[PDB]
Amino acid sequence: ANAERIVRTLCKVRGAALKLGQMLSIQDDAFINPHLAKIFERVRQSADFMPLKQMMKTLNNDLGPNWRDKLEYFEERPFAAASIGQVHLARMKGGREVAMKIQYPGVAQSINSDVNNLMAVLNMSNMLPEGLFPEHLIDVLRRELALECDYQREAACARKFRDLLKGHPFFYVPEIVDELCSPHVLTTELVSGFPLDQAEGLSQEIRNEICYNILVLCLRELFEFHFMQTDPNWSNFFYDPQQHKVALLDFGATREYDRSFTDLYIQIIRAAADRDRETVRAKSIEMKFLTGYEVKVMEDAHLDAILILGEAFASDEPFDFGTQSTTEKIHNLIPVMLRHRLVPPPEETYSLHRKMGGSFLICSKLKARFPCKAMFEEAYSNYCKRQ
Repeated sequence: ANAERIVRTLCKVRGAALKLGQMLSIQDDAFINPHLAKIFERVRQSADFMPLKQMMKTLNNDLGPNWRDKLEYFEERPFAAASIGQVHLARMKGGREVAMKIQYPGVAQSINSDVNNLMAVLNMSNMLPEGLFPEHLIDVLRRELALECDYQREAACARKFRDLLKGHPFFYVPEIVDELCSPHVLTTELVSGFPLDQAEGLSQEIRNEICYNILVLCLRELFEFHFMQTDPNWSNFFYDPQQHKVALLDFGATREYDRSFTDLYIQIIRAAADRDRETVRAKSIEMKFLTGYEVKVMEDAHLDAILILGEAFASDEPFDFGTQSTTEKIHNLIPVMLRHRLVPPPEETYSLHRKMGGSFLICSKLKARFPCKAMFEEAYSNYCKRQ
């Protein structure tokens, strides 16, 4: 199918498209259709082409006439995309550099029809990964897209993560600039660097270190903070090669999980690291990752992927995230819950199912290789003590 035609149609529903991209890990790795990955890159960069006066509508509606009055400089071309918004560089009256993430107008009101239209385009493209059927994507995307609209809550999540990561040697969260925040605008101090989804050209040793730190953060989110971002937006993680630090800009749809969920989940990962397939299966059915009735090949998609996670966490040798077989297994975990079930599971169960795999997949994209047993034993030990 013709790429720029698809790009043009996806741009009309860019919020829905990019959010779905985050949820499905649509990226240039060993598994995704390369034409599809390139199309999604084009949609991201096409924030450049989105109407001027749409931005100023949102700024008008949210902090009225006079906002410009706060600024020495407002860059009219965004420097990044963030699904239902785009991020602009500004300089406040005073010189302070900021990053203003501005929502497209009326996204909350066009969610159902936008998700509808997105699935039409993706269905006709014939580029969707195997096992993903549009009708099974609709509901989960509509719900997650509505959550992304809540920039007041995203600001609150950013504040909490900044507190959690205070003093961290690698990660940092820029300060929220309250005077430039509203329901539809989220402003932080500026960050600089490689977006991580563009970091493939860095040295092996630097990619290894970035990704080791990313997977550790994932484990801490799951088992220490109990506060986690489901589908992160790696294009809004910024590596500064000068400081050797990664800035975290996007906290959309961050979730708290109770002890009951996290208890059972860590038992599943422990079982996988102990190479206990039957216990992974049983506890997966308890969790409702599986209903227990899946056809054998789909059951196996789930079990083979979780056991690959366990393989990494059980090995004192470096794990090679970038192999095509590992990349494929982790992607093929995603369709397991995306089917019509007799009993719809809790929304948060869907999100938890995708979380660890998403982190493995940015490691795959960046062709990282590093040992994982120590991070898991640390995380597990730490969790068990508080038990």
